[PDB]
Amino acid sequence: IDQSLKADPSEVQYYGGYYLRKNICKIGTNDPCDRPPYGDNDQRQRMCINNLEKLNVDKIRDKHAFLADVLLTARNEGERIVQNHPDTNSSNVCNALERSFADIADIIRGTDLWNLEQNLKQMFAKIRENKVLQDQNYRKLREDWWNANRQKVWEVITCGARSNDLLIKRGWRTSGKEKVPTKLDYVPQFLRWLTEWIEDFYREKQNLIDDMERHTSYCSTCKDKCKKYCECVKKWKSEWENQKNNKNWIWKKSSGKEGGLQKEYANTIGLPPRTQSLCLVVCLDEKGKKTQELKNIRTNSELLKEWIIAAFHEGKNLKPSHEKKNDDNGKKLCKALEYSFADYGDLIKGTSIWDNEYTKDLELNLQKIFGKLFRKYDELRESWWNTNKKYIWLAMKHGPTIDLIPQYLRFLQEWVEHFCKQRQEKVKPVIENCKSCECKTECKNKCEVYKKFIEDCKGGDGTAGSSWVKRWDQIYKRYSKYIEDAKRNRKAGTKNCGNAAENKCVQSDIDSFFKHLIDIGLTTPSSYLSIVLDDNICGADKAPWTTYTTAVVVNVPSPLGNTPHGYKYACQCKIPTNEETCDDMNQWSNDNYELCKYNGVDVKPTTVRSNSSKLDDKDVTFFNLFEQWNKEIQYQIEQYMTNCKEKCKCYSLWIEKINDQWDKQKDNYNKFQRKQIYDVVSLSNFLFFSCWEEYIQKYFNGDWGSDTFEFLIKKCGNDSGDGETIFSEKLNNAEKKCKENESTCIPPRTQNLCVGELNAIQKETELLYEYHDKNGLPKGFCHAVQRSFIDYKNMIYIGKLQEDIKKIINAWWKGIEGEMWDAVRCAITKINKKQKEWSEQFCIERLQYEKNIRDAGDCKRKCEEYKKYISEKKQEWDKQKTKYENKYVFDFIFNDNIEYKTYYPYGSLCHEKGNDRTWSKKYIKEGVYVPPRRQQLCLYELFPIIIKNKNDITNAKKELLETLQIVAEREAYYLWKQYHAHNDTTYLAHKKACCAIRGSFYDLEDIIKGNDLVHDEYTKYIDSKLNEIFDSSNKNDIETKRARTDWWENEAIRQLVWDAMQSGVRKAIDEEKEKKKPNENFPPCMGVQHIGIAKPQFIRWLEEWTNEFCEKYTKYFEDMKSNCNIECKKACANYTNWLNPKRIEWNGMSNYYNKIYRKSNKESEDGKDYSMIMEPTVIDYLNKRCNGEINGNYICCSCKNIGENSTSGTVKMKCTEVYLEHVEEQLKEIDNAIKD
Repeated sequence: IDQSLKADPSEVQYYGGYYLRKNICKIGTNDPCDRPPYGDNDQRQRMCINNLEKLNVDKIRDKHAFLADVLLTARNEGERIVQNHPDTNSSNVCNALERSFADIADIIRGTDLWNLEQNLKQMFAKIRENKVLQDQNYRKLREDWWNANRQKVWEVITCGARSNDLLIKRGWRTSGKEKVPTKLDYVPQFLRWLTEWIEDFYREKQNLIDDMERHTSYCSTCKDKCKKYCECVKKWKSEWENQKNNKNWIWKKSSGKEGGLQKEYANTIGLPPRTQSLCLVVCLDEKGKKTQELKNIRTNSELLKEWIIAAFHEGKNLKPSHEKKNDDNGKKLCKALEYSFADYGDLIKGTSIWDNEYTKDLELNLQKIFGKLFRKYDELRESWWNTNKKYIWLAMKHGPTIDLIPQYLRFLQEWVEHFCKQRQEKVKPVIENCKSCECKTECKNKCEVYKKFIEDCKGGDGTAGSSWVKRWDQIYKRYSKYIEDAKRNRKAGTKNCGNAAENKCVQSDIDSFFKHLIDIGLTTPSSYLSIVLDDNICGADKAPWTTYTTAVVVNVPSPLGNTPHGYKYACQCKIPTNEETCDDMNQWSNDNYELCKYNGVDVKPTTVRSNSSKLDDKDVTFFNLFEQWNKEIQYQIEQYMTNCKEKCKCYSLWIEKINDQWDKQKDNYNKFQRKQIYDVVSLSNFLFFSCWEEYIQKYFNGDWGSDTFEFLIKKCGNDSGDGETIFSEKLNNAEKKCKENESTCIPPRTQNLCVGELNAIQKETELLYEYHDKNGLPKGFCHAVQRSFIDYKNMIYIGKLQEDIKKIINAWWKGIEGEMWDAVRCAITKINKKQKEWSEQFCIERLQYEKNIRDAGDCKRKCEEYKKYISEKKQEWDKQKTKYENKYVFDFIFNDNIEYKTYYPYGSLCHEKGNDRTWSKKYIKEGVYVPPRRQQLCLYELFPIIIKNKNDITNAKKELLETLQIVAEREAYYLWKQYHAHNDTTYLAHKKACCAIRGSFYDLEDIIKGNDLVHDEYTKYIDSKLNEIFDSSNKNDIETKRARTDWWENEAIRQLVWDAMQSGVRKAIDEEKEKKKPNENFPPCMGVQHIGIAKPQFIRWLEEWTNEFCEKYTKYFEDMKSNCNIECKKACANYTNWLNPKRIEWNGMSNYYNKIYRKSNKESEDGKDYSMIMEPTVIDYLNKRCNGEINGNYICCSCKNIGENSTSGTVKMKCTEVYLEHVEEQLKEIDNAIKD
């Protein structure tokens, strides 16, 4: 069967993967194919076949690897024949490529006339081992296998060729004047060699007659030389032979005679009618006798004359008859002339994206003309335009301008200008005839006509068949593809001129231009249009292109909206109530349940109904919804307790919404308790547990004293069941928050104070100023008197005075404190007339110690004293950090690891990656959660390196790189030592290990690239110092971030760090002898050195979140299914207590995605580009990513259920009864067995 011969190298996971799918353009036998110009051996048989020459058939995975090897030996010859075939006529480069393809056919099928054949024979023999002898050395097997994979190898040999070709898929002209267009390989190879030879020798004869023109000596030496070889090649005959109409926007592909787009640009941008109606050289009918415009042209002057006269006729065709009285006519005619000039320029240059009946013909004609004119020199055509664009432009303006812009962008600008012309024409009635503040009868239809124009499925009178919205999607798709191609490329940086768009200084190609657009921050078409488009072209309404608008919700830019920006609430003149304004937040909504349903997830009918403890379908659904509601709202209140009048108004409406939602839920739970207990706990005992389990779900992870048990009493319950007042108190606090906002080890000095009696506290502030004095104040004077205030107010060997003052005797103390503040201010004035703290002291002392160390010659003395000082202060900090981190619930300087004391006595060091960490949003600089892998990155050894390089940059690019290598190696080693453990002796273990190591490497790269989203106290200081390392104190955007990116990308470092990662995992593999496991080789998922670009951190964290969520969901679901008495209560409680935080994280990251889904540097709140993200909803994004199997390089997540994350986050029946039994048990525990 044919399907038993067709192969796809994208199938083979790895070689000796998911990269040869749609990206075969750049692709067992480890030997590279190397062996070059065309026609050089005339003094064709020798070709790039070296890869197959050393074919090691032993290490081969079916025929797919063989096809990959053939694809490699075809690509490495196509890319080596495209750039080494001198003809200046792509119709012959095409021929060379097709003849190489035909020679690959012959090599594979064994028909090659001239060690290769043995390897191919054995390969086909082992393929036959895989339909056994149903398709001699397997001649017919070879023929059938070729005829099965004939198309793939052709589209791989034709890749990399210039987007403008003549007979190759990248520009197959029909020449009538998805398949292989040549079908040449079926010709016998002797005939193909004879044709190749005659083409070569006669193109060389043409080159000879050009260089040696017919019109002083040796006027026929080369002619007789060529004739001598023409007689000497007689063996081809008697020797070797015997041995054997107002146009509309097309938007569609070029279907033969009709106009439209060229392929790879079809349905990407529409052709303006002017673009299609452009007068051209061929369309230039001058006189009835066509001879003048026919025949051919001789010199550059004739070509320039044709282009000048065509431009003049275009300008004549581009001016209106009466110009409508020349009032409107003005800048519009000049703009149209500019676009025509640009189109002329890009079609002379040959980088046009539109096609036509005559465009393909004239482009080949221009290639031929430019070849025959500039014989003694692609770049010639662009230079000729850049030199001769002045004359044609001035001819155009008689019927230059900066037009070094990609034709895609100009087409986008013209299409959007037309769209805004129509928009303004149909928005103006709304602006004047209607009004925001005829009240309901005129504005209604004046906005409904606008809606009919906008949501028109036929795309009004601009786009030809799809809605403006759908066509804008095709715009964003193509623009983001351009941006991605510009990002991946490396040879596209600005040219040496010895940011304003420059001609040559700023690099000069499409890729160079898009790299410049990335540099200035325009990575999305909306921002680019907000730049190029002039102000007020879409209406008297200020609807920006960067601000977007909304059973399907479409999120599209403001101009492509159903209603004008601002009139969205005056379309029907609806009440401008603060309610709909506050939407610019919550997500919820008598023997009935007033169910507060999450928008989308409604009531879920339980199907598995068995013997129940009076728990009905509706009761279980309500309990599920209540648990979700009081896990989400109880968190939103604390997350929202932390133009402002509008914010407080919206916030008051928000707290009212939560108040009446809770009022609904109170009655709902009362009904639930009644219907449960009449024939169970209450809100007082549920919300209590719902808080307590937090401490059990965060630091205890599953179930089973002094500074935490009291914290739990003060957090919720107050030693009893008071769930009602736990939540009401925080409701009141949140309610008053914005109203109040709008209303707007002991230190030594504690030893001695102003208690001389045992100027009351006034002599202390004088002696303290005297001590600190040895803006009219020394450094940190206010802090000392502040702590003196704290000590004095806490007061009202030391115990005697507090006891005596207590025997003397708190609003009186408050009055004293106020009078004391007044007296201290008076004391400050009197002094002017005559004219934690331990951390601060330790930091200033350590800075002094660093100065002392750098001031050195007896360096061991000061370093030893520094080390013993740290050792002495360790006891003080041991009792210091806990009391301000355990009571409330830097690290390297007092890291207690032994290996720290071994390697690093200067206050690697990595260790096993504990799996106890969870997802938290801390140190981000909103709504993004840090994965534990990022939280556990090693940066310990980067800290002393940074400290040592104070006021030193010589070692900044030298020592820090070595530290980067060391830390990356240790990170990879420890990740592998913990992820291979996850599944001992399993393939998927090392796959997930590779995924995590790649993620860690990407996060390490982004610590040194742009702004690491996470500002962890290690990376915070690291970036705070290495933005000054690469700084000259000029700027903070181009001086620092661009230089840092150039350091990471172009320096003798990305590859070094990845090689450190590989070396770490190799060390892990070699140290797996105690695991008694095969340490033969390292998994080839780390084999790849170049691993691809890094997508933005939020997207990678989204992928990691999806992977972890789906793996833990499968684990917990299987646990709870296998167990469904203590065996199943644990599974159910674990599932719910893991699902609710994941639902909150899902909602937060979904909101963040919704506000960054297609934004950019100029649009998103952070200066990070998210243009490559292209899906409307996070579910839609993960549906096409987290579906297949993990490969370890590109895919980092696999999931069983993909399109119901929103429903899975809220929901299977008996789980409620076991959860209530668990609640009652944990209650009889925490309320009686721990009470005190």
